[PDB]
Order: sequence, then structure tokens, then C-alpha cells
Amino acid sequence: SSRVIVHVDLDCFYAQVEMISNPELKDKPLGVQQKYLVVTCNYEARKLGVKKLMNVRDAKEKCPQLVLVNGEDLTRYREMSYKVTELLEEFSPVVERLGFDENFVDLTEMVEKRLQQLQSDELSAVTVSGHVYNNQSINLLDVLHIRLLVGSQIAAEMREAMYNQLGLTGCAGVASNKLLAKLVSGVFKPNQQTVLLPESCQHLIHSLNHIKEIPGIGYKTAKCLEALGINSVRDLQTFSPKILEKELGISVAQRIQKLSFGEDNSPVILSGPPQSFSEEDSFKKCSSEVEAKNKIEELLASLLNRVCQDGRKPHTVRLIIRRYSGRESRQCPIPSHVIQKLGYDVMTPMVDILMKLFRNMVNVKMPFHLTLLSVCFCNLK
DNA sequence: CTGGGGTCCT
DNA sequence: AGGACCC
Ligand SMILES: Nc1ccn([C@H]2C[C@H](O)[C@@H](COP(=O)(O)NP(=O)(O)OP(=O)(O)O)O2)c(=O)n1
Ligand SMILES: [Mg+2]
Ligand SMILES: [Mg+2]
Ligand SMILES: [Mg+2]
Repeated sequence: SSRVIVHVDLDCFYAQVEMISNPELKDKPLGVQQKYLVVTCNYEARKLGVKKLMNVRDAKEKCPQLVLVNGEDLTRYREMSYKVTELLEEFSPVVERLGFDENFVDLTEMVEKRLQQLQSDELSAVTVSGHVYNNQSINLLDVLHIRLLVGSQIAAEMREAMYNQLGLTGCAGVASNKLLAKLVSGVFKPNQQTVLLPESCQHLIHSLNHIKEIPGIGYKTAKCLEALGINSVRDLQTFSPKILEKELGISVAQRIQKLSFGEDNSPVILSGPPQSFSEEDSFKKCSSEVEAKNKIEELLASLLNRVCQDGRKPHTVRLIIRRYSGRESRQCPIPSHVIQKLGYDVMTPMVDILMKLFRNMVNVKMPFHLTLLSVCFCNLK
């Protein structure tokens, strides 16, 4: 029943890709910018006070010498992401992606086969690779300790393969479920790894200072729980199941309370190929239907390239907008003939479709403006 | 001065 | 179609 899970999280991912592209920025403090957001920075810049998701005014005010590179085109980051995932898939085929830079791998079967090859004189020689969370003592006679140590070794081999084959560094966490692996992977950063033995689970879980630090408890749930007087992990652990179900529904309640105990039975799922391909473009102002139409042509060209490279075809298209004060969208199926002709002028029909979808949302006869235009291709087969 | 992506559930 | 969550 007991699993060995690894979580891998790349060091300052976008920035790391930019530093590999141009080594002139290797030792300069570097931030990757998307409009007015420094979505990440390398660690040199973190030493001078730059933080992830700072806006660029605060970034340059805390660090006026910060070199900034534009990261609004995700192409290189995306390619690198899938190179990491495929490398990990070589170890065990079932790899779950989370964002562009995190991967879960279930090492249970691998650990088992490694232990079955070992002979009883060297079950005593098993050693950890990397950090043991909270300096907990290893008990070599504890089978769970043994298999988590093997997991730490596989994790080290994974990170070394990532470095030697792709030039990327990152952190790994080995634990008995996805939640604990992801929580322990960030304990020693950057480019380090930690293993969590079971006796320390509670310690790990109570090291958190607010519930929103738990993956699965987002902005809305956190705000609700705060309204309920729940602020610590122990608050949520000890809170009434009934009341919590009443305000969050049965699903959210049971899941996040189990999570607050460090319990997580969810399996590592094979991510495989993406379920969708989208591109966004935000701006201060779009009020011309001709302008929006040009934006939409542009997003669509790149999207066509990408979907054609995949080698499977989308069967639904969606357009998304944002009005100046949430988001709104309209989708529709992609006609069969246009679908058959992907990768012929697919562009003009797709444009007409997307523009009709556009006018369904926005009244051209009245005046408007828009702050975000996005196109998504989903329902791939 | 709040990007640009993704997942699954309702 | 929207909402919640993840990075
Ligand atoms: N809200 C977010 C979060 C992440 N990202 C991108 C930029 C990051 O380089 C990348 C990886 O996410 P991340 O791991 O949270 N941050 P990053 O890897 O840069 O730093 P560390 O993981 O080293 O702390 O996703 C984004 O564009 N918008
Ligand atoms: Mg990450
Ligand atoms: Mg990272
Ligand atoms: Mg959270």
C-alpha cells in the first residue's frame, strides 16, 4: 500500500532557460518579464531582494541593475519542459506534469525491483542521497526507510541525468504521496533534494504557516477558511467536519482536511500529450474590430503551427476576452472539412469562425475596449 | 504596473 | 460557460 513518490521542480525555470541561451547573463542578476510582471528571477537577483512575481517597478527599485529579458513567448520554455518530462518518462513511464516545471513520478515499482536485486549483506549498505528532512535518524531495519532511501538514489540519478543531458538543475522531494513529495521538494533550494521519512510527516505539515501553502487550497478556499477562523494547519485539522462540509461542500471539505493531515491517496497520472493549446495576448486597449481581428490572426498563426507539429487535430476552438473593469469565452466545434485540411488555407475559415464567436460576445455597434484576447484549441484526437 | 500558460470539475 | 485549482 505504501508508495515512493518523487516530485521534481526546476530552479528558476524561465530564467534558467534564458541563462542557457545567452551565457552573458550567467552571473548578472536576471529577471524574466511579461509585460509589467517579473514572473521569475535567477538566484543572484534573489540575493539583491528581487522576488518571483514582482512587478518590474518594485524589481528595479530593489535592484536597479537587474537585467530583464522578455519571456512572453513560451516556445523555448515549452520545448524544455517536455524534454524534462520525456527524460523522466525513461525512468518510469507514468509521469504527471504540473505546470511547465514540475513532475511527479511514482517510483514504487522501480524501488521494489532494485531491492529485489540487492542481497541481504547490502541491505545494510543502503544510504541516502541528499538531505533527510529535519535530520531524522534512519532506521535501516525499517523497510519504509529503506525504500525511501532507494527513492532518494533514483531521485539523484534523475537530477544528474537532467543536468548532463539537458543542462538543467532542479530540486527533488521523495515521500510516500504526491502532497508530501511536493511539500518536501522545496525544503532545500536550489538544486538540492530532500527525503521525508514517515515519523516527520507531522513536523513537515506543521512547518507551514498558512493553509494556502497547501497545494489544493487556493485563493477562494483560503479566504473562506479565514472567514471561519481557520488559519493554521492545526486549525483545519481540528475543525468540525460537519461545518466545513456545510460551507465548502462535501468534496472540498473532505479533501482539504485529509490534506491538512498530510494524507493524499491520489495516484500519479500519466499526463501524456497536452489536452489543449492556447495563446494569450493582453494589452491596455483594443477597441477596433479590425484590431481585435488582427490580434486573433496572429495568435492563430502560431497555434496552427503548434497543433500541426503535434500530429493530432483539434475538434473544438474557443475565443476568450476580458473587459475593462471576469473573463468570458465562446467556443464551437471545428468543421470537419477544415479539420481534414490542417497542415490549404485553414487561416481564412478559422478567422471567420473566430470573428463570429467574437461578435457574439462584444457588440460592435456600441463602443468597447478589451484587455485580453486568447485562443484555445482543445478536444484533440 | 496582475503573464502566460495549463488541469479537471460543475 | 464558468469556476476552482496548479505553475
Ligand atoms: N504564476 C506563475 C508561476 C510560474 N510561472 C513560470 C515562471 C517560472 O520560472 C516557472 C516555474 O514556476 P516556479 O517553480 O513557481 N518559479 P521558478 O522555477 O522560477 O523558481 P524556483 O522554483 O526556483 O523557486 O513558471 C509563471 O509564468 N507564472
Ligand atoms: Mg515550480
Ligand atoms: Mg521551479
Ligand atoms: Mg495552495
